[PDB]
Amino acid sequence: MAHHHHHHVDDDDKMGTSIADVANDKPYTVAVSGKTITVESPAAGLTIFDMNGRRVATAKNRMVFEAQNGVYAVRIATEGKTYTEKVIVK
Repeated sequence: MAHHHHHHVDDDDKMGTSIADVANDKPYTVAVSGKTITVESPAAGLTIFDMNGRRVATAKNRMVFEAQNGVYAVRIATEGKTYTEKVIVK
């Protein structure tokens, strides 16, 4: 097809993502779906904290928990820099 040319992206340094072209090299992956909290991070200690910051759930690498309304705080600790995200479900 010489009429159109597509630019497919490969591994090793993203060439273009639909989520901030200057913020896709993150060593983790956060995803929320309604009342489901999914966090994937190859080799990393995950620990979810409820509104009161109390340990409500704990897992490693991949995690999946059905939480209800309320603010949360998922701490993704990776070898190098410990990140701290929050899940706000309304």
